[PDB]
Amino acid sequence: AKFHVEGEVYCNVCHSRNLINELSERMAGAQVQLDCKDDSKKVIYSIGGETDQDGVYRLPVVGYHEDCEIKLVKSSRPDCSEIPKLAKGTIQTSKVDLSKNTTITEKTRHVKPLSFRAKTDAPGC
Ligand SMILES: [Zn+2]
Repeated sequence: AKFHVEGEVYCNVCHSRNLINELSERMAGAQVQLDCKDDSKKVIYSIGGETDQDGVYRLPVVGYHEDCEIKLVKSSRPDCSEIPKLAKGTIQTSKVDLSKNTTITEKTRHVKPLSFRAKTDAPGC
């Protein structure tokens, strides 16, 4: 089986907040990584890629997998490189479904967007 995992990366220009909104800017050149544990409780399948002009990455995956998620690794904007931890204390990752065990036929799986965060608050934040 082949898949592509597709998602977006932005710069959140509101350092005071942790979200993607109308002030958010699509980021080219960001680096992301797919990691799947495949129920072995350690990462055993991993794939990296970069976002394009629209801030979209598209990772080609071979095989079905479980316990998969996408994390930000590197920013291409030194002014926008925080990875905001959630109030829970954990880093946010985008989950993806690459399970054989469903009736989903699409070969592209889309994921929720991620953002790096600026150090300042833009006007209107
Ligand atoms: Zn599992």
